[PDB]
Amino acid sequence: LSMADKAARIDAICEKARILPVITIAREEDILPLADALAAGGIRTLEVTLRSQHGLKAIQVLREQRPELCVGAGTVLDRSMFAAVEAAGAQFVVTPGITEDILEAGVDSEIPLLPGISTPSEIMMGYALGYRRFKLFPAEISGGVAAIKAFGGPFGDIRFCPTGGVNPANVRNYMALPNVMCVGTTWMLDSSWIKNGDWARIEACSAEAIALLDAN
Amino acid sequence: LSMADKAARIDAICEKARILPVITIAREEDILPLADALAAGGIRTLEVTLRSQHGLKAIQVLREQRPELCVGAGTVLDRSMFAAVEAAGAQFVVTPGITEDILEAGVDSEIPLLPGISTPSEIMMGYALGYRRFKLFPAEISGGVAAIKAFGGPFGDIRFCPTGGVNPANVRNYMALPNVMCVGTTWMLDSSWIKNGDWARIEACSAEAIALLDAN
Amino acid sequence: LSMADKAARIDAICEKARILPVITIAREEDILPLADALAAGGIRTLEVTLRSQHGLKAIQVLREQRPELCVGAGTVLDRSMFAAVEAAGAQFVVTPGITEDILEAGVDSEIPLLPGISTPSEIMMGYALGYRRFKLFPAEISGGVAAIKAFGGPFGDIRFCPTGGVNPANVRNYMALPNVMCVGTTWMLDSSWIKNGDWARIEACSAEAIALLDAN
Repeated sequence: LSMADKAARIDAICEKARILPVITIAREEDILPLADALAAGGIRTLEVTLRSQHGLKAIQVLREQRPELCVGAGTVLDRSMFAAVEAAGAQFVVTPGITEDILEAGVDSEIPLLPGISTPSEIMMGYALGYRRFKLFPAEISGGVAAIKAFGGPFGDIRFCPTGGVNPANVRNYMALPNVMCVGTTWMLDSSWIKNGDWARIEACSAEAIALLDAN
Repeated sequence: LSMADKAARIDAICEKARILPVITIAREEDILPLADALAAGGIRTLEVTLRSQHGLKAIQVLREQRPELCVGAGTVLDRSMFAAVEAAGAQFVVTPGITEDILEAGVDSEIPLLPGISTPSEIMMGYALGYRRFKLFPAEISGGVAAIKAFGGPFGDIRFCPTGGVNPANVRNYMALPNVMCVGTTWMLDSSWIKNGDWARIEACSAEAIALLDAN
Repeated sequence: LSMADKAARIDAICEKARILPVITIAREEDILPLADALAAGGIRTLEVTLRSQHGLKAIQVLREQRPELCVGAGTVLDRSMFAAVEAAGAQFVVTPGITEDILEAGVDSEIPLLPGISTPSEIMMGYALGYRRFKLFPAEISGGVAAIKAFGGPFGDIRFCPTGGVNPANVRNYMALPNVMCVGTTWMLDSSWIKNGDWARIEACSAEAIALLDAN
């Protein structure tokens, strides 16, 4: 309900997740198997994007049949879509960027919103409305680790979730920063793997991603 | 008249153009000769910037004497300038970036507007008002080809026109992407060439730019 | 009072400064000694950030005891903070990014504001309200020298103050550009130096920074 509460809630969700998979469901029959593969590998928090028609149905199925998993919605481009996912049962909302509307929509919503930003001005726009937890997108192109450090100076009280360009080669560098909650990506969700139903490959890849984070 | 119509119109203009030259007229007597040089080289769509006083006069002269060429205006920084170029006869408008005003100005205008963006948040700001065709500026600094690909994920239904840093060495890489309508630049409009009236050099350079695009 | 006046005033302040040190006071007893060290090295214009509690007190002490120095405030994230620093005695205000509020706050304020921007859209947002002097942040990540040159094309009548990534290795490259007023940084304000009170090291470093700018 309170802005400071959503900041804490979204913070709890991201720390327990560690790695936020950006899922795009192309086929209905892929919801559960995909979800079980990730879950077995240690990834219990999912981000289902509205990048496909099956977006909403997926959130619903997962919220009724896999209640143990924490499922959020992504690629919400307007207040209309924001309202939809909220009814579908999403536990949190994620966006690629911000607008005045969306930011106010997250202030009135019951579930927390992790807005996506790229620049200091965009951070301030959400800072003013009480946002303290942001998603950096695209991570690499925006300046990656160097950017996160730069923003830490003027905005020392905000945490980030870099997404876009994050992979096994740079995943620890990001997680090393004290102001990074978790990272997001799709490197364990290879397209070919999903089609051919190679769920053992996905399960193995998720396990590797989680095992990669354990030291600093 | 309709937003979806302008999206299509601006899309038609950019596909037939392939290469959008960003022109800045420093001398009146350069309008036609410059225009004929480009036109002979295969470049029939021009973007006259308001970066100089001769901006408006150029659009007018070209619209009355070279009706066969498709001429648009660029570097429109406010609703006032937007209104001016529209009266001057510009067939479309281009901007380096976006503001709330400008975006609404393009919704009320009769001629289509290709707004310039750099980040996902900026894309969304125009997406909300019905824009589906954007100009990436500055292309190279914003992430070039990698950026275009990144934006394709969340915004898979929008096309781009990269400008800034585009040259013969990277022009095909951009044109290879399915979500790139055309590219813009000034590499065939060398300053020295214009002054000394070396129109043969410009004509040859335009021909080379068009010939460079033919395979993928 | 007039927008065009603040543009000139802020321009005067930045040219006489050459190098704008971004200060963060961690201890009260560091105000004067730090200020005298910089001043002796040739740096008479300071930017005290509100990144710490001692921000406001510092501006006050410096405005009453070191009236010969030109002191401004930084890291002003809202209209509330903007009003505070103005009462504290700041001679100018600086921000890491922009918002609609802040930009209007600088239009009503008596002291000039140097807003921080990263992209063309952000520049336009402030351009519309009459701003012609901007701070590029983060300089390096935003495109550094190449970015400054790119923005010079469409916005040929604005000057910049790059901050973030500026150091002895690239400081002259920036100062060479005709549309750069000055640069900002913290490379002469090493943390360890401040704690251990190594003011001779700071004084020597400031002198070196000023001596580095003399040729182009």
